[PDB]
Amino acid sequence: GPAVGIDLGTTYSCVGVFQHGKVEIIANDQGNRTTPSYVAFTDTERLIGDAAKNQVAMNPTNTVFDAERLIGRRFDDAVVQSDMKHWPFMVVNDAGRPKVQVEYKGETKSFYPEEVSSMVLTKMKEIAEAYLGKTVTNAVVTVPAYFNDSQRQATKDAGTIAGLNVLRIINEPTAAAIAYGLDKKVGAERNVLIFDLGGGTFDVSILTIEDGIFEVKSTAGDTHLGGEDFDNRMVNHFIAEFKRKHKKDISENKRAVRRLRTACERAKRTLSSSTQASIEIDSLYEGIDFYTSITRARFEELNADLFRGTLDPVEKALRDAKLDKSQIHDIVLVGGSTRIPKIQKLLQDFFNGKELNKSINPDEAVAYGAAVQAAILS
Ligand SMILES: Nc1ncnc2c1ncn2[C@@H]1O[C@H](COP(=O)(O)OP(=O)(O)OP(=O)(O)O)[C@@H](O)[C@H]1O
Ligand SMILES: [Cl-]
Ligand SMILES: [Cl-]
Ligand SMILES: [K+]
Ligand SMILES: [K+]
Ligand SMILES: [K+]
Ligand SMILES: [Mg+2]
Repeated sequence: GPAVGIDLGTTYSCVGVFQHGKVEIIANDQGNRTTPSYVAFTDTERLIGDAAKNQVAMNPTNTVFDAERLIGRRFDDAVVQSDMKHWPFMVVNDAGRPKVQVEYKGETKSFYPEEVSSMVLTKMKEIAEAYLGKTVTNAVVTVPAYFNDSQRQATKDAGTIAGLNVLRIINEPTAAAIAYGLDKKVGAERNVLIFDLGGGTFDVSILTIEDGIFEVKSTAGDTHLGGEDFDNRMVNHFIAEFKRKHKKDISENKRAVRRLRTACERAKRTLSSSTQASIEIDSLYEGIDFYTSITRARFEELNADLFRGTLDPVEKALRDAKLDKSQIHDIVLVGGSTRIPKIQKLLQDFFNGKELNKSINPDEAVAYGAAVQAAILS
């Protein structure tokens, strides 16, 4: 093609291409190495990625996200029914299949999850093509290891709809392991633990690898734990702060909250590299600006319980895999949230000082491995 590797995440998607013995994680039009898995519909246009997320605060009802939580599932599924209660967009039942319903150009329209995901994939495909200056057709698309046949089929379909020839659908943890060359033959079997804390989900997977063959020994985690929850803790903290300083509660102003959240998410990223971050919002509420700051220590305390809780699934995964900590040959960090220093400390401490594989940007590791595999299969 060359063939590309695409990591379709619940919050962000990433595309990479292997060329000249090296993987290139491709930046988008805005120079971002990952793209929001968002799609929006307006009176005049369909927006995807950065353009869609950049307007979610003003168009919550027609801005779709979390299609990954619906893909391949039935409308009557317990989790689907539960998730619906939290989404600002409508999810309808079409013969037992869930579809997101939105307004586009003044008319009501509905899309299957795979159609929404195909839109995101199309964006990733175009991002790769702009970089390569060539048409991209072949691709390896990844999915959470626990995905069933239906979810895998629907994901492949999303690719096909986008004009991609899906060479293979592979597990995210396996892609991560491949990124670090853990698939190479070294004689005996090796146990690898993948600690994946993304934007909306937490996945711990223990893989056993031998002769280039992967076996998913166990999986654990929380489908509703991720970076967004950390942003939430910060949002609540600042709503309280604004209330103290201005005797005004911004909680019911959906837009103000979303704008504060965006500022929090950015502040959070800064706290992974610096011990303090500044938040400066204009016209947050009733023309009142919100200029303040937060320390790394403060950020850690606001999320202490959530951070510490990530170790429970690690213990469970080990137990289910019938392995002691000492039997894990490698620990691979995946997901943007694993860039948080406190998370790395907790995991490393749990593993008695064992070093973590974190040289590859965690939020790019899956796409990196998928790109390598795509090359191999091409
Ligand atoms: N430097 C950073 N420090 C802390 N968090 C970060 C950093 N960079 C990105 N993140 C967070 O990582 C999350 C995105 O991670 P990633 O791109 O792995 O998500 P994803 O694959 O869509 O998630 P999931 O697999 O849970 O669906 C967001 O919550 C983002 O705020
Ligand atoms: Cl773009
Ligand atoms: Cl600690
Ligand atoms: K992703
Ligand atoms: K994840
Ligand atoms: K997941
Ligand atoms: Mg992910």
